[PDB]
Amino acid sequence: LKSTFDDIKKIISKQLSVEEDKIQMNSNFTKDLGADSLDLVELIMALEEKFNVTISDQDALKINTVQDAIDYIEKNNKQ
Repeated sequence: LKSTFDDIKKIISKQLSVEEDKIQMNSNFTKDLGADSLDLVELIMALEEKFNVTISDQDALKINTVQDAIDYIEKNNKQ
């Protein structure tokens, strides 16, 4: 359990093995690294889909920032 980064590394690695060294920029996920809108939306969809939450259009607008990310996982998922 290493913050949202955990599930974030499993979704980005299972969706498109890339360098997370630019994912956790504490800025944006699809606005910082500039990976891809559809791509980022894919891995993200898997994160929540597995977390069994009620997110959809809030994830992409939350996980984008390390702050909102760990906040969307801590507020929802409680282990």
